[PDB]
Amino acid sequence: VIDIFPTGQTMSFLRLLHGFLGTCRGQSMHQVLRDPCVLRKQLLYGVCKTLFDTITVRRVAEEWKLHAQYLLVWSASLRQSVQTGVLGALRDILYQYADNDDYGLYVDWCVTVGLVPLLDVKTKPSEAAERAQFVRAAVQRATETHPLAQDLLQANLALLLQVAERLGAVRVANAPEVRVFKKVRSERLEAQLRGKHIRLYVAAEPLAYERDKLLFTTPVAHLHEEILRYDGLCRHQKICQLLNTFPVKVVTADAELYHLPVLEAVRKARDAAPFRPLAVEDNRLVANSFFSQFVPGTESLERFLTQLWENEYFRTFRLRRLVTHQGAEEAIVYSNYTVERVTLPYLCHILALGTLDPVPEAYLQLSFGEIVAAAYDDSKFCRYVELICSREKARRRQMSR
Amino acid sequence: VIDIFPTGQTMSFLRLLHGFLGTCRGQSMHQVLRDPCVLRKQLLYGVCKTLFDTITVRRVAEEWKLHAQYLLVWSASLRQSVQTGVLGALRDILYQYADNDDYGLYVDWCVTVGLVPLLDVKTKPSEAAERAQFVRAAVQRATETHPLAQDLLQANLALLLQVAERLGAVRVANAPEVRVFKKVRSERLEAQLRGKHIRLYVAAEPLAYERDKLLFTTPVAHLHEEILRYDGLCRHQKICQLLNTFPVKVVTADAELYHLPVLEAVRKARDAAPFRPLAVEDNRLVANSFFSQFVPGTESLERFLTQLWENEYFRTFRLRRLVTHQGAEEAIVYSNYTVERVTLPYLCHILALGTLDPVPEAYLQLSFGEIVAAAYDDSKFCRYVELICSREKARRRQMSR
Amino acid sequence: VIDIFPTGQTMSFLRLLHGFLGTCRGQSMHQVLRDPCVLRKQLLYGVCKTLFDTITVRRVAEEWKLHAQYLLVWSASLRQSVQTGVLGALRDILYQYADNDDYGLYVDWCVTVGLVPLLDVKTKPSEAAERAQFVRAAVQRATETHPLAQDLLQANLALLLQVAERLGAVRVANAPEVRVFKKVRSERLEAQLRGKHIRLYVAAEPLAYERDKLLFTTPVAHLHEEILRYDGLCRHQKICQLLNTFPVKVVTADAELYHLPVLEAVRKARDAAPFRPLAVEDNRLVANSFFSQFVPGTESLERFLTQLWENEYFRTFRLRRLVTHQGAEEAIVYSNYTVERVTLPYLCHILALGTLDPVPEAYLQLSFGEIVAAAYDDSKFCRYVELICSREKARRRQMSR
Repeated sequence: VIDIFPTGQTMSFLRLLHGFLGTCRGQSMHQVLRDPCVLRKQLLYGVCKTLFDTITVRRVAEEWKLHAQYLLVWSASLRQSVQTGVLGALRDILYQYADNDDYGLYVDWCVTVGLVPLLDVKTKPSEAAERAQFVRAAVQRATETHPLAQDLLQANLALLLQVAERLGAVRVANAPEVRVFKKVRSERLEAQLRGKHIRLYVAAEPLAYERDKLLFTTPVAHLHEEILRYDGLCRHQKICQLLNTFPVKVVTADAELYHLPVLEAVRKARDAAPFRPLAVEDNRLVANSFFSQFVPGTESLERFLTQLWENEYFRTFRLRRLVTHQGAEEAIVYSNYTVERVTLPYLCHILALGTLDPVPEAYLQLSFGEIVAAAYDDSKFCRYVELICSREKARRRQMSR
Repeated sequence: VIDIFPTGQTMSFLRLLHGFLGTCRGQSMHQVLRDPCVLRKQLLYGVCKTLFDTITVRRVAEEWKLHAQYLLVWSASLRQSVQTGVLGALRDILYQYADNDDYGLYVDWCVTVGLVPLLDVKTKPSEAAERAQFVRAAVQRATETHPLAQDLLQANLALLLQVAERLGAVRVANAPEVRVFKKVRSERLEAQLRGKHIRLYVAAEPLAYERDKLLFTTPVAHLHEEILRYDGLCRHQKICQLLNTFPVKVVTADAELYHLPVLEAVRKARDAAPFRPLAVEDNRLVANSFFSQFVPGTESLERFLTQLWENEYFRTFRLRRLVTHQGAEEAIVYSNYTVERVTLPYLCHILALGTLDPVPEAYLQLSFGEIVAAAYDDSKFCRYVELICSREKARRRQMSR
Repeated sequence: VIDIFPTGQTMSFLRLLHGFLGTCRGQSMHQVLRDPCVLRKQLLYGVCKTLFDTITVRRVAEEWKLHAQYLLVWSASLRQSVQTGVLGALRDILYQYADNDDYGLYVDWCVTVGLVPLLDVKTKPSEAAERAQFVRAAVQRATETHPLAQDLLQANLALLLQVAERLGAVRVANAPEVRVFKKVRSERLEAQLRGKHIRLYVAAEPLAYERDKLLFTTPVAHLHEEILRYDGLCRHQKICQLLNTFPVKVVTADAELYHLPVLEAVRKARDAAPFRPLAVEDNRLVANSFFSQFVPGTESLERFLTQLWENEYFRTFRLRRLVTHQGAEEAIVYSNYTVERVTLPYLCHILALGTLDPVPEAYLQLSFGEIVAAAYDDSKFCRYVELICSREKARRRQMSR
């Protein structure tokens, strides 16, 4: 019966992720793993590895028989026509079907609260017949560049129609009236939406120890109070600089000033902040006075909050850095650990489970075009073109003896 | 029913991207991916790779038969005449047809809000017949430099007439009365213009959780409040330097001065800002005074906003830096990730879909002229000129035995 | 109906590009791409590449037949006599006909407003017949140095007369009464001059979103307000330094001084600024005073404005630097991207369209004399002198067998 999401803490706990109250140079550190189009490369790798693994020698050696140093240039002229060849059919199936947002809300939820919901849809034949037509008409970029790619997609059309039925059916809801429950009697984690039950899953499940009170193992609750402290100091600092701009104080008992010359500027400055004194009547009116010129030091703990965000996200998820000479930081890529830790559990319970593989760390950095070649070296076709180019060179080598 | 675009937040939230209120050394960091003529090189690559993949051996080996170390200099003398030879036809069809502005408004929207609208046109035969004449008259630069380029364009004229029908028909609107729409009943994101519905799409869709309230997952909303804070301190800076220029204050109860000598300057400076005192009448007139010369520290947070913009855009879109010795920064190129994350969603929903490929990172920095050579090495014609120059050297080698 | 150019913002917004109000060490950064004689080298390359591409083997092999280690020195002795040979005909046709100012006005407009106008002219036979005589009499520097260059110009005289019909016919108008036009009813971008319509084009088209209000995507409006702020602080600094020169202030109730000795100098300095006190009559004359020795720190933000200019132009147009040991900056050349971004749209809408090519990076820094050699390596004549000097050495090699 205990609420989790729409309470006095958890709404602000999501508002601190974007720029509402505080911002330092480490709020962008969340963005480097909030990015989509890493799931695109991972599912592309996990579909092409299966796509290059259900072929025998008999289908492809007949192409060498119909192909009649000569037996080594034949490899790349089949590799290049299958590099772009399957990729043209692999690009257009993704961008017409894969929503960019759906990975973003999950990683915006899982690092923040840990209780990410998800939605399902009922599949009428109109919703699936357009997809069945598009996967059939995806042969057209496998026509002119490669005579083999149509047969390869004809062989492996099962996974291609399999991926087209989950990936556009699940949605992490950006709905207004959504909340997750905490049940107290036979305790469970159920989710509600519009007054109806709905699937959720735990990955960062809270630490229920006190009655009517929760603890969160999320990365943001470690620095929630400090990133609130930064705003509680920033608005303090701007209210502290504000009330002592008038240079002479005494106790008794728009933006046009760039455009205009200074003789109007100094004239307007005296009347834009008039001389208002400060006084309180007394009976025995003897005063003794002091003065406090003051600011609070905002520079001294922003370089603490930046090395809180940056030295927190490099400890939760272990993001790899690419540093050059004189220590200059460059763009930040996934490691082999964080792809398995945040993209793969999104793959094993939100998307199609049980066929795909996590991409290595170096292959995530490469080009969108070169990843199919990088999986082609890791697949069987390199070890089939070497076997064919060795057996046929032996058969046409032994004719001299 | 919820307005998104023409509200009190979103208008200034676009105005901050240009120089209205704040500017640091990182407002140009948005410019290095705001720039057009990267879409030009990417669509050039994505049309020329397909341009060099629909050719058999028989069309080009007869050119060697009519060509009668002799078989290696023939490669470059066909490569150079097809380097410029297709490019002269490929250059003039873009610059007469491709609008430079159409990419810039999209990236001016997508990093800022995420809800970019786009327009269409109805194609009368006058709108397309000039294009059908120009794609035919684009053969004139394929005439004198290369006899094969006319045949190659005659083969691949289908893609060339395909690219000339979408790319000049779509427009991201800089219209005055336009807005994006948020529906509350059976929630959807539609778009309105001139009192008419119009296509839009999401790439950075807002995470709507609170009623009548939006949260924007754009890169600008992370630093919107800080770049407003910089103006809220800069006008404080100039209002606080201004009102204490007169050097002796006491309580009681144009630009011609460069040209003219100091004998007139110091005479004019006393009367350009006269001595105006400050006083309030009292009944028991005992005063105790203080003084604070003051400035706000406008230096110490500009090198925070610069390292906010530069360390935000290097985490959203992961831009590649080119650094030299003594760490000196040079020009900033696209990476292999940002081309796929910005240009390809622009390529797969605004322009011709599903045939082109993302250009690699090193091929985007390269020259406009040699990129056809760089895709020519990645095409089939290198592996056809090597096959021809090896089979014919074998046929005219075995005559000695 | 909305005026854009002669309004209260856009006039000073063009005055700020030269030195009227503000200047730092980065206003010269605009000059390094404002300069002409890059258009000269680019059109020289784009004309000589076409000049060395309309020749077959039969025309030039007869010169070897009339030429009777001997077959390698013949390459340079034809390369040198065509290096200076066509260039002497190529130098005299440019500098008599190519106006230097026509490029600089465009780049002075396009980085600033984006709406650059251009003019035309009706061509009487007197305007073109003198040019037809000069291109015919340009054979005189192709006479004594080379017997081939007259035949080459006789072949490619079509492009030589084609460059002379547009390049001296277009003008970017530095006319007094000119304005760009923004229509609100059936909106378009037209241009007016002298009460007549005139061609313009968009390259940096404005962001029309608010009624009767414009936004500019130009590089200058990002730093227009900052370079106005610098003047608003500089004249503040000189009005604040100069009104407190007299050293003893109290409240009550030409340049000849280098030449002349100091006993006249101290005598003149007292009467050049006489002792003028400051006083206001009071009724209850109790005064309490303070003193404000003050300057504003004009040093600390000039090194912010110059790294706004330099780190803005290195993100708009991505200029290459040439740095040496101990980080010393040298001269700044065009990038291999900025030639395509600024000179090439000037080439495709202001000058002769659709034949020329953008010059590479390192070929733009290189000398004016050897760029014809650098394109001669890139043309067919290197691959024809190698073919002739190998086929004829084979023909006079096989006489021994």
